[PDB]
Amino acid sequence: MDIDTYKEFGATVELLSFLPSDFFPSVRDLLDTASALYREALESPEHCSPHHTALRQAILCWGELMTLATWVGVNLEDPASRDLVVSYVNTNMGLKFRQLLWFHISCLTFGRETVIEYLVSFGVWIRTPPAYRPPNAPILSTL
Amino acid sequence: MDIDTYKEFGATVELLSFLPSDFFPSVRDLLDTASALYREALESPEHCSPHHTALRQAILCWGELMTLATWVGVNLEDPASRDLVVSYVNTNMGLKFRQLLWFHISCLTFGRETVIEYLVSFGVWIRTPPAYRPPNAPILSTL
Amino acid sequence: MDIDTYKEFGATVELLSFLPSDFFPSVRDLLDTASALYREALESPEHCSPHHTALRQAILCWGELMTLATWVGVNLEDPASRDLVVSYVNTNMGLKFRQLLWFHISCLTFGRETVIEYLVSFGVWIRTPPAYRPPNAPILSTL
Amino acid sequence: MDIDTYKEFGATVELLSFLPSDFFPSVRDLLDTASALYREALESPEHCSPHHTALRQAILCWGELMTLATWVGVNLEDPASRDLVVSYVNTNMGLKFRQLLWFHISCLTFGRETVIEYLVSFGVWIRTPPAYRPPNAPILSTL
Ligand SMILES: COCCOCCOCCOc1ccc(C(C)(C)CC(C)(C)C)cc1
Ligand SMILES: COCCOCCOCCOc1ccc(C(C)(C)CC(C)(C)C)cc1
Ligand SMILES: COCCOCCOCCOc1ccc(C(C)(C)CC(C)(C)C)cc1
Ligand SMILES: COCCOCCOCCOc1ccc(C(C)(C)CC(C)(C)C)cc1
Repeated sequence: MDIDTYKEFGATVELLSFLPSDFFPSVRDLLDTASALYREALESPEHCSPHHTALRQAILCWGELMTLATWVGVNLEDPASRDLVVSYVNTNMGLKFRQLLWFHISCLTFGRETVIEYLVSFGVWIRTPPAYRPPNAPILSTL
Repeated sequence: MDIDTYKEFGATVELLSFLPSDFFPSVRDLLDTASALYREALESPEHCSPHHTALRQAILCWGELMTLATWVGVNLEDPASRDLVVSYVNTNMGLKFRQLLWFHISCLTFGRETVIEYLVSFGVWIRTPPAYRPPNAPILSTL
Repeated sequence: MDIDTYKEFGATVELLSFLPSDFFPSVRDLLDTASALYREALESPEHCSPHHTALRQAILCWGELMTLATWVGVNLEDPASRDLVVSYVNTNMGLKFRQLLWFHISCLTFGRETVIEYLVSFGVWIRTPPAYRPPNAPILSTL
Repeated sequence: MDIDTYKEFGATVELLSFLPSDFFPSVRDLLDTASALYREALESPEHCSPHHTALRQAILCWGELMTLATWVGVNLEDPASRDLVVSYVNTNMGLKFRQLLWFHISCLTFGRETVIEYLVSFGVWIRTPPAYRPPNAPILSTL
């Protein structure tokens, strides 16, 4: 159906395509962040925000993927295929999951405008080669 | 996070357990309906509704699962494990995907109130013993 | 019953496990700090603050646990069981005790707002990658 | 440090020594009384009273000591030392726990004035030799 996860929020896969893989914390770290910061709201019966909605749905998807991984580890006889499926799930799907968790948590924290400006500036920085860009990337922080 | 995907909309996993698993249409049929009725609103850059948001996220998760299934069919050589994984994905995960797609499409089309009343009425129907269970099961309609 | 030591102050065990366990100072350091800064108020006959009340109760519980440890050392003869009990007490009970002492001392000193924001920021920091977080760890300061 | 559990409220360990140790009910009975009368206030996120603030901490200390007792029963293999530890806990630390529970539940149910007057009157009654001691001891009541 050609749907973009972030077009509804004012971003675009081509905008977050620049952030590397080493930019996103682990899935456990991002889930702990989401819990400690917005658990009372995600477990709430209210439409608190589209970010909350999408974040709930993504957490449910990841839970079902973990269920799949456990089922595989328990029900597959071939260790090669089992490990291959589990590694695919974790690495590749969690890359997208981390991307989405980061986007939504960071937006809820800072602001849509702030996050999009950070994305533009980080793209400017990461497109520039090292010989002509500063060595320290831009930084989004509450400190 | 103990999150319920229907609590922000007014239902629960216990109110939708009134409906059996063989009740929900196919993922093919539900995606056909979703396209035909809300393609231009799901592809839109707007929080048209929390239902639209959740439905976008669910469709994206299902697309990622289909990608996983194709990747499995390609890479995994063990036919037993390949078929096991594909069948688990489809049957199990698509069961929940059908529940979610049904809930959101039906709500968008008819009303949260109508869908909850339909759930309680279908519970009445399916609990009624067959000797007094009418054959004309409840059904959602606009007419 | 289901009582949380912190939800009357505006925190949570989840929000204090958001920081590492190797972050919290030793029980002796925290007791020295408590003495130095608030001895006259903890020994005072006044509800100076809920923080003072909770800190009094915690210090008394830790004193009773140390009494238990000495009683074990002098009565129990099996060195295995003796050392095992003392180690359990110290490690496990002191983790919680020093989390609580840290929370309450730091609150009395800086502010509930400051301490909660510090928890959030330090967790996000220690979870963020180095190349994209500030390089210096956060720290509370009255200076 | 030298902290008194009761001078913050208007009593002392000496004013409570008028009551014998045989006087205090079981920890089970006092926790039942608490769960009956102030459960929804001890489980609340509010500084309802210093009495609640202290009773929460005491209940948590007791829970941790019960956890220690179970951990000992499991991880120890010298029943002599195991029983020594459990008995010491339940008797020695239980006496203080039930003193504190009595004091707080009473000052919450009746009041500081009533409880202190009761302590003084019971001291009179119990210092009075038996030959001149009425049987109608002072008994806290709202009737
Ligand atoms: C195997 O299923 C048994 C019945 O499960 C019903 C449980 O009720 C909650 C299910 O709700 C959902 C629906 C969809 C989903 C997501 C969005 C994760 C989609 C999926 C199943 C395609 C991964 C998660 C939970
Ligand atoms: C393999 O990594 C590629 C990097 O990402 C490229 C762009 O991907 C777009 C991200 O889109 C999605 C799609 C689905 C999801 C959900 C929420 C369904 C979660 C997932 C990945 C666990 C299935 C998240 C982001
Ligand atoms: C063995 O009993 C001797 C009687 O001693 C009573 C006077 O000592 C002070 C009592 O005050 C208390 C009350 C409670 C406590 C805490 C809160 C630490 C609870 C406990 C006893 C469960 C560890 C500590 C001291
Ligand atoms: C190994 O410990 C794990 C860390 O657990 C952190 C969460 O702890 C939940 C209980 O919290 C507390 C905190 C303090 C306390 C007091 C103050 C009573 C002191 C103690 C730990 C000496 C009993 C009791 C329970």
